[PDB]
Amino acid sequence: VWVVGMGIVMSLIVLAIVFGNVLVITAIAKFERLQTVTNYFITSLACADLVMGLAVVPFGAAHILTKTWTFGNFWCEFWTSIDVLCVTASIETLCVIAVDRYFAITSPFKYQSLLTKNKARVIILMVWIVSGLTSFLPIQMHWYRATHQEAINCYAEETCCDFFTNQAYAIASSIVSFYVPLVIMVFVYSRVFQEAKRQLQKIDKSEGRHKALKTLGIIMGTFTLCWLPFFIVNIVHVIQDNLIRKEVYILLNWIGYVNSGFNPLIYCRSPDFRIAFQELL
Ligand SMILES: CN[C@@H]1CCc2c(ccc(O)c2O)[C@H]1O
Repeated sequence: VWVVGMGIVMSLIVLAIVFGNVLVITAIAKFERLQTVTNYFITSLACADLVMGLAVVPFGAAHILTKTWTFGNFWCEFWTSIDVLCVTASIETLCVIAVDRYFAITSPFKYQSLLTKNKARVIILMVWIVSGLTSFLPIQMHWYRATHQEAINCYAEETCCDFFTNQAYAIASSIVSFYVPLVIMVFVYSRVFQEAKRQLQKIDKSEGRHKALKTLGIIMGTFTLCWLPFFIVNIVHVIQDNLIRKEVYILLNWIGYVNSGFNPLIYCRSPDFRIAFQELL
């Protein structure tokens, strides 16, 4: 009396994510005015979110709704690697989108030298290859297996499929994928806010007859609320045993996946993007 209802909501999530991603990608592709050296990162983020929505959510929904995996043992390592790759790529793309804006605000005269047409391609290939180095390599070669008697059968059994990681690969992946982008964002956005406050003070002193707080607050809060608890609990259950159950872990993992849907709404707000979206329909 409850399986039917949840499926509708999860399918709506899938539809919203895919619709937003496709709309952003086609808006960037069709119109020449939107092409900019700082818009390639948006394209990469949209592609990563679309890959997440197309190859991550449906399999998880099928696994959750149905009793058993009902697929081969080979596909589980592919699915987990795809999830890890997509999450890491999204996080690092967000970090780059923060870094280039910090460079633009801090030093405007030399902003042209730092970012060029070829630089975006190089940085995107580098960031994606770093994301893929930690996804396929340590999973496809079975470097993350655990020594516990529990889940040894799960590795052996083709029907069972759930995440069980060693002590290293959990903390190492968390450090690589979450904490460094968070620190970089915090520092650069604090500096940007300081510069904006100084400029506002100067103009208010010049003209003898806020607003950035809302933007910075939403930008930081969406990401933090979406991705903070999952990595904390990921660290803790490996640090100590019997700390959590599995249902809470799965629920936090699923609620972390909704971030990719909100990013197109959060990021594209310029009048040019609105005019383009109007021109689509
Ligand atoms: C079960 N899904 C995976 C499992 C572990 C993991 C995820 C995301 C980023 C990481 O760095 C991870 O180690 C999750 O999306």
